This record gives sequence, structure tokens and C-alpha cells, in this order.
Amino acid sequence: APVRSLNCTLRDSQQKSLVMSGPYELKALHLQGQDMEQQVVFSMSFVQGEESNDKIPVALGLKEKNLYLSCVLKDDKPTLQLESVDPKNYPKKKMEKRFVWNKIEINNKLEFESAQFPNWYISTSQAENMPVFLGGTKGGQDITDFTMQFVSS
Repeated sequence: APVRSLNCTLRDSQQKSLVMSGPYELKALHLQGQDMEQQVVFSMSFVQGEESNDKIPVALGLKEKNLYLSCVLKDDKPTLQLESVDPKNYPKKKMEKRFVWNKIEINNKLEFESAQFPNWYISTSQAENMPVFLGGTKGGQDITDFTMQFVSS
């Protein structure tokens, strides 16, 4: 296939799952049992970009939905957002830069750094049911590490 993709779910280091809040927002919360099915399933695409043995550029879209995680400036600050795209032109090998994330493998966890804004990462709050956001700090009060689960697709 032109661009290779795989379906997966993500959980932060505190074992919180991700779910859709509104139509353009994601939230993280401790989930278990039946409610598990509420979690978002991502379609991770391996796109073009600077690559390393521990740094792989990917695009993160929602499975079967023309919605992708994007980074844009808002109030002079990098911000995370869910963006709608033409369902016929995506995904594609050469994604616009705002859609690109550097998937970094550390300890045994994963971090997702904005390709557009160096050292800004997809983060979650320690608190329950808060929005997923773009944070510019590591080893702080916010969580930037995740684990990934592959789903049968």
C-alpha cells in the first residue's frame, strides 16, 4: 500500500485510556471493563520525514474517521487539535508538517513529539477526565509517556 498504517490504542504511563470528548477533543481517564470499548482507536501511519533508529515520523488519525491530530499556533503557543481532512486524499505518505509526530521509544514507553514544534509533546494531566494537550515540558507534573496496544484491525 502507498502508505502503511496499523490500528492501535494508547494508554499513558498512569494507565489512563483516551476517549473522545466533543467532536474535536480527546480526554484521558482511568477506564476498565465494559467502558473499555469507549476508548479511541488510532490509525497510525508511517509517513515521510527525518528518521532514526529510535525516532519514527508518524501521522495519528482516528480509525475510519477523517480526523487527524494536528499542531497549530493558537495565542502564540503550540496547540493540539483534531482536524478534519478530505476523506479521499488521506492518509498519504507525504503529510503536511502540522500532522507529523516523531514517535520516540524510550524506557519501554513512547513519546510523541511535534515535528513542527521541537520538544513539545502530546501530554495528559494527572487529573481524571481532562483534555489531552500539547505540553512543552518533560519530567514535570504532566504525563508524556505512553504504551501502545496493537488491535486486530
